[PDB]
Amino acid sequence: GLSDGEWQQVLNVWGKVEADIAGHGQEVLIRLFTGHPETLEKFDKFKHLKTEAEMKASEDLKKHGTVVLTALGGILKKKGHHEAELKPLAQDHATKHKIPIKYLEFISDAIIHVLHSKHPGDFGADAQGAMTKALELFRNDIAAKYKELGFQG
Ligand code: HEM
Repeated sequence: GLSDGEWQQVLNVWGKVEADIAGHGQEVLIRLFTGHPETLEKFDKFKHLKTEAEMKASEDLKKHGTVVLTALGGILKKKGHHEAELKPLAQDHATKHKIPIKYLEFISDAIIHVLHSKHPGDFGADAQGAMTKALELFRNDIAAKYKELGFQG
C-alpha cells in the first residue's frame, strides 16, 4: 500500500482539487473523452457532444465531473481502508455501466495530466509518485472485484 508520509502527500494534493472540484472534474472528463473517444460512447448523456467547445459549454458535464471527484475524494480519505465504499462502485461499473478496467487506467492518467496542467511546478516529484501509487491501489482493488464477477470488457 502506501506509507503514512505518502498518504500525507496524497491528501495535501487533494486539497488543491477541493478548491475547485467542478473545474478539475470537467477538465478530467474532457481529457478522457478527447484522448479516447470510445469512452464517450458509454454515456448516453454526453454522446451528443462532438466538439471540445461543446464539452466546455456543458454544465451537465461539469456536474458529472463533480460527482466523480466527490466519490474519488471520499475513497482517498479512507487511506486504503476503503472496501466498504469501493465494492459497490466496482459492482455497478462492471455489471451496470460495463466499463473495462482499461478505461479506469485512462481516467487515472487524465487526473495526473490535469494536475500538472493546472499546477505546473506545484506538483512535484514526491507528490506525483504518491498520487500515482494511490490511483494504482484504487485500480487494483477494482480489478479484484472485476475478477470475481468475470468481467472482461
Ligand atoms: C475515478 C473513477 C470513477 C469514479 C470515482 C466514478 C464514479 C461514478 C459515480 C459515483 C457514478 C454515479 C452512480 C453510479 O451509477 O454508479 C458514476 C456513473 C457512471 N460512470 Fe463512473 N466513475 C469513474 C470512472 C468511470 C469511467 C472511466 C467511465 C467510462 C469511460 C465511467 C462510466 C460511468 C457511467 C456511464 C455512469 C452513469 C452516468 C449517468 O449517465 O448517469 N465511470 N460513476
